[PDB]
Amino acid sequence: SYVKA
Repeated sequence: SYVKA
């Protein structure tokens, strides 16, 4: 869901 990169 979140763009953790």
